[PDB]
Amino acid sequence: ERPTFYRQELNKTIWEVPERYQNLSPVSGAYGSVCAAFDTKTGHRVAVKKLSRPFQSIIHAKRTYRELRLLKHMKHENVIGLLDVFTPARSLEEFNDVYLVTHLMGADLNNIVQKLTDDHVQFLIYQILRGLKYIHSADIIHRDLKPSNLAVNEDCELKILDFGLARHTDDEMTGYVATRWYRAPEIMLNWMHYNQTVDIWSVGCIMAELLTGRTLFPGTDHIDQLKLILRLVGTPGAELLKKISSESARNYIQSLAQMPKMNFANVFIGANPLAVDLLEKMLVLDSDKRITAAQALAHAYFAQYHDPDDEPVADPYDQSFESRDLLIDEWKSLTYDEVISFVPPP
Ligand SMILES: NC(=S)c1cccs1
Ligand SMILES: [Cl-]
Ligand SMILES: [Cl-]
Ligand SMILES: [Cl-]
Ligand SMILES: [Cl-]
Ligand SMILES: [Cl-]
Ligand SMILES: [Cl-]
Ligand SMILES: [Mg+2]
Repeated sequence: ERPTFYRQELNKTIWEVPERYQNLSPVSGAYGSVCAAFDTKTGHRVAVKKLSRPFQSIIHAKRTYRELRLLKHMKHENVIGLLDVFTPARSLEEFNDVYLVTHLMGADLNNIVQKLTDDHVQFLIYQILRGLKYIHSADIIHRDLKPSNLAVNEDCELKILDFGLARHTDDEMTGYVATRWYRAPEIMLNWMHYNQTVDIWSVGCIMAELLTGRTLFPGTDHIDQLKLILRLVGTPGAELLKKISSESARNYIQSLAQMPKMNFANVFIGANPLAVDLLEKMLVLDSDKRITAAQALAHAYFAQYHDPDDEPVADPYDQSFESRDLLIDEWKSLTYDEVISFVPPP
């Protein structure tokens, strides 16, 4: 049966939500227009997001469908999942607003990055790689792993956030900005068609920062950041240069004086030698040669947490819709079907 809804004025608009959600209070806009609430059916504090103008254009309608498909698929301890999705509409004809419910995040990794022991670094990076093995097993690329997208609780337990939101703009990536400091060079500079290996570069940047307390590559712009990267890992050899499909980018790279890879034990002074070894296998310029998430879970650095019988993979994820061309009302009807078919977790 359909639940009873009630109305309240929040975040410049009228929110209409099922009675089970009580004590709504606005909560930053990085993940949308969000309120905290108490869910009386489950006893959890939750985040309720009301989508802004979900079906105003073809691009917005497809983005709404993409976010709902991604959140409905993710079922893993180290990844954000969907607790509920609802609309006050009683038919497709009156369908206009979409609301998403997730666990309420308290702190992200920025706040922690506290005096972190090496045991803390082992456990946090282990959980990121466990979640990433699951994400990559469904042929999803995260593209934006960074400390503000990692939720952490009091017991050091971690979840990965940021799925199905708007692609980052050119201006968001300009200058001295954390949204670019964790990006792999081949996607920062559009060297080539990228793949899931970009996410392992991001994990290496995060792990270095937990070990030192400092941003690894805090570039003041794209070019300054590339110079910091190449000083640490060395300039590319002929094998990688061949793979840079952009003739323009390949030509700029060759204008730079050649530099050897640095000694990571002298960069990360005093760190666990096993941590140094793992960083050298993540922060490889040629993405073909980076360690994978599944391979990294078996690295000796994680020996006290690794359990190959408790590192699950995902059900298959059909993303054929991504190459499909549809009208606004066809994306809207697809979204409506996914709202009404949702089944809550056990
Ligand atoms: N798309 C993401 S990650 C979220 C929606 C509502 C809360 S988080
Ligand atoms: Cl209810
Ligand atoms: Cl969750
Ligand atoms: Cl509606
Ligand atoms: Cl960040
Ligand atoms: Cl798949
Ligand atoms: Cl699917
Ligand atoms: Mg993002």
